[PDB]
Amino acid sequence: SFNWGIRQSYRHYILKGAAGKTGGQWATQGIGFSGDKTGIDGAFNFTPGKARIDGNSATIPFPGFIHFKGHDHGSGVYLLDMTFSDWKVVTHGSTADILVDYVSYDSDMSNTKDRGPKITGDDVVLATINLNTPADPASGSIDLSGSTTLSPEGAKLFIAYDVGSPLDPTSGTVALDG
Ligand code: HEM
Repeated sequence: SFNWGIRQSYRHYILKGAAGKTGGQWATQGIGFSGDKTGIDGAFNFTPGKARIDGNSATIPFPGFIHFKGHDHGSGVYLLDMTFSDWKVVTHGSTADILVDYVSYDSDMSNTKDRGPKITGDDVVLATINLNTPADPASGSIDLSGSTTLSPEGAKLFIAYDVGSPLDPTSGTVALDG
């Protein structure tokens, strides 16, 4: 199991912040959750698929999606509507990239009637793990614990955060068999 809470302050925003006061929620398929929902130890739980090895680089898939919603301001439409699927982690020695397919919508955070334009991204790097131990695919297992920073492409997706902002730390050792 690979564990990551994306960002604690983002999960607090969806459930208790300005998104949470206007219909904020999340839903998952294939992915669990453990810990405090708006807390530091809270993390989504990703189950690995069959890994793919290219030398010293493992690409580990994790099936399922995470769907965040919020900001119903009475128009019948969720103005925040953010789906994260096709989770994969590609290791690059001492770092690992977290890859997603997203569907989201842009916003100026002012218009409470009109949903902004759809944005998608396929095989987009969302974050990079500075790994505690370097990833070796020849050992049969990869420890994914480490600290994370937000990518330039996820920073377009999350809007409010800077490029290279810290995200939630990761944990868990997964096997590569399936
Ligand atoms: C009309 C719609 C929206 C309004 C009025 C709005 C307003 C706000 C407000 C008041 C905050 C401050 C909350 C806080 O700091 O605790 C906030 C933060 C934030 N908003 Fe929005 N927002 C809207 C839509 C969106 C959308 C579509 C996104 C999608 C990317 C988004 C992403 C964020 C993020 C990431 C934060 C930072 C949360 C954190 O970690 O503390 N917002 N917004």
